[PDB]
Amino acid sequence: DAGMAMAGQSPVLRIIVENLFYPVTLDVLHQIFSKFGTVLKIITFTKNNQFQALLQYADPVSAQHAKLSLDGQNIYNACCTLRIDFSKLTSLNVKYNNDKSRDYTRPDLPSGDSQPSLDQTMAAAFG
RNA sequence: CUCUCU
Repeated sequence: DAGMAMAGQSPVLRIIVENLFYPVTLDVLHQIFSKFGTVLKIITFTKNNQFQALLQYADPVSAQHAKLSLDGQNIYNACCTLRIDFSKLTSLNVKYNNDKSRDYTRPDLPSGDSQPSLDQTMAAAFG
Protein backbone atom coordinates (compact mmCIF):
# COMPACT_ATOMS: atom_id res chain seq x y z
CA ASP A 1 0.00 0.00 0.00
CA ALA A 2 2.44 2.74 1.33
CA GLY A 3 -0.38 5.39 0.89
CA MET A 4 1.20 7.98 3.32
CA ALA A 5 3.72 10.79 2.49
CA MET A 6 5.72 10.36 5.79
CA ALA A 7 8.89 8.31 6.47
CA GLY A 8 9.22 4.58 7.36
CA GLN A 9 12.12 2.08 7.26
CA SER A 10 11.52 -0.99 9.59
CA PRO A 11 9.29 -3.52 7.68
CA VAL A 12 8.95 -6.18 10.51
CA LEU A 13 7.39 -6.54 13.96
CA ARG A 14 7.57 -8.04 17.35
CA ILE A 15 3.84 -8.48 18.32
CA ILE A 16 3.85 -9.45 22.01
CA VAL A 17 1.21 -9.89 24.80
CA GLU A 18 -1.80 -10.21 22.49
CA ASN A 19 -5.38 -11.19 23.49
CA LEU A 20 -4.58 -14.55 21.81
CA PHE A 21 -3.61 -18.26 22.18
CA TYR A 22 -2.67 -20.22 18.95
CA PRO A 23 -2.18 -19.96 15.06
CA VAL A 24 -5.38 -18.04 14.33
CA THR A 25 -3.44 -15.11 15.73
CA LEU A 26 -1.44 -14.94 12.51
CA ASP A 27 -4.48 -14.78 10.21
CA VAL A 28 -5.99 -12.29 12.76
CA LEU A 29 -2.88 -10.12 12.74
CA HIS A 30 -3.35 -10.36 8.93
CA GLN A 31 -7.04 -9.32 9.29
CA ILE A 32 -6.39 -6.24 11.56
CA PHE A 33 -2.98 -5.13 10.18
CA SER A 34 -4.48 -5.28 6.61
CA LYS A 35 -6.37 -2.12 7.78
CA PHE A 36 -3.00 -0.27 7.69
CA GLY A 37 -0.97 -1.91 4.85
CA THR A 38 0.34 -5.06 3.16
CA VAL A 39 1.21 -7.60 5.90
CA LEU A 40 3.46 -10.40 4.57
CA LYS A 41 4.54 -13.36 6.77
CA ILE A 42 3.98 -14.45 10.34
CA ILE A 43 5.37 -16.51 13.27
CA THR A 44 3.40 -17.56 16.44
CA PHE A 45 5.21 -18.75 19.64
CA THR A 46 4.59 -18.93 23.38
CA LYS A 47 7.67 -16.85 24.42
CA ASN A 48 8.46 -19.19 27.40
CA ASN A 49 5.53 -17.96 29.63
CA GLN A 50 4.25 -15.03 27.44
CA PHE A 51 2.53 -15.19 24.07
CA GLN A 52 4.11 -13.56 20.98
CA ALA A 53 3.79 -13.30 17.20
CA LEU A 54 6.47 -12.02 14.77
CA LEU A 55 5.39 -10.49 11.43
CA GLN A 56 6.90 -8.97 8.30
CA TYR A 57 5.19 -6.43 5.99
CA ALA A 58 5.68 -5.16 2.45
CA ASP A 59 5.72 -1.51 3.54
CA PRO A 60 7.53 -0.08 6.59
CA VAL A 61 5.41 3.16 6.30
CA SER A 62 2.19 1.20 6.86
CA ALA A 63 4.03 -0.75 9.61
CA GLN A 64 5.02 2.61 11.23
CA HIS A 65 1.30 3.58 11.03
CA ALA A 66 0.25 0.26 12.67
CA LYS A 67 2.89 0.64 15.52
CA LEU A 68 1.61 4.12 16.08
CA SER A 69 -2.06 2.97 16.06
CA LEU A 70 -1.74 -0.52 17.67
CA ASP A 71 1.27 -0.09 20.01
CA GLY A 72 -0.38 3.10 21.36
CA GLN A 73 -3.74 1.35 22.16
CA ASN A 74 -6.41 -1.19 21.11
CA ILE A 75 -9.16 -0.41 18.59
CA TYR A 76 -12.51 -1.59 20.10
CA ASN A 77 -14.14 -3.57 23.02
CA ALA A 78 -10.84 -3.70 25.10
CA CYS A 79 -10.16 -6.84 22.94
CA CYS A 80 -7.14 -5.89 20.66
CA THR A 81 -4.54 -4.76 23.33
CA LEU A 82 -1.32 -5.66 21.38
CA ARG A 83 2.27 -4.78 22.37
CA ILE A 84 3.85 -4.14 18.90
CA ASP A 85 7.41 -2.99 18.01
CA PHE A 86 10.19 -3.29 15.36
CA SER A 87 12.53 -6.36 15.25
CA LYS A 88 16.36 -6.74 15.49
CA LEU A 89 16.19 -9.26 12.56
CA THR A 90 14.15 -7.01 10.19
CA SER A 91 13.65 -9.85 7.63
CA LEU A 92 11.55 -12.65 9.23
CA ASN A 93 11.94 -16.24 7.94
CA VAL A 94 8.89 -18.62 7.88
CA LYS A 95 9.38 -22.36 8.55
CA TYR A 96 6.03 -24.30 8.69
CA ASN A 97 2.52 -24.03 10.24
CA ASN A 98 3.53 -27.44 11.75
CA ASP A 99 4.17 -25.70 15.12
CA LYS A 100 5.56 -22.19 14.28
CA SER A 101 4.73 -20.01 11.22
CA ARG A 102 3.07 -19.42 7.84
CA ASP A 103 3.48 -17.25 4.78
CA TYR A 104 0.78 -15.92 2.39
CA THR A 105 2.88 -15.67 -0.86
CA ARG A 106 3.74 -19.31 -0.15
CA PRO A 107 0.69 -21.60 -0.75
CA ASP A 108 -0.41 -21.69 2.90
CA LEU A 109 2.67 -23.06 3.72
CA PRO A 110 2.43 -26.84 4.12
CA SER A 111 3.22 -28.55 7.43
CA GLY A 112 6.08 -30.75 6.04
CA ASP A 113 3.53 -33.35 4.70
CA SER A 114 4.70 -33.31 1.02
CA GLN A 115 4.91 -36.77 -0.59
CA PRO A 116 7.56 -38.71 -2.63
CA SER A 117 7.61 -38.99 -6.45
CA LEU A 118 8.12 -42.48 -7.85
CA ASP A 119 9.87 -41.34 -11.08
CA GLN A 120 12.88 -40.25 -9.01
CA THR A 121 12.38 -40.64 -5.19
CA MET A 122 11.12 -44.17 -4.48
CA ALA A 123 11.71 -45.20 -8.20
CA ALA A 124 14.44 -47.80 -7.25
CA ALA A 125 11.60 -49.78 -5.48
CA PHE A 126 8.28 -47.68 -5.56
CA GLY A 127 6.04 -50.61 -4.25
C1' C B 1 16.44 -6.31 32.39
C1' U B 2 11.64 -9.61 26.02
C1' C B 3 11.73 -11.17 19.18
C1' U B 4 11.01 -18.37 15.64
C1' C B 5 18.13 -21.88 13.19
C1' U B 6 9.56 -26.54 12.20
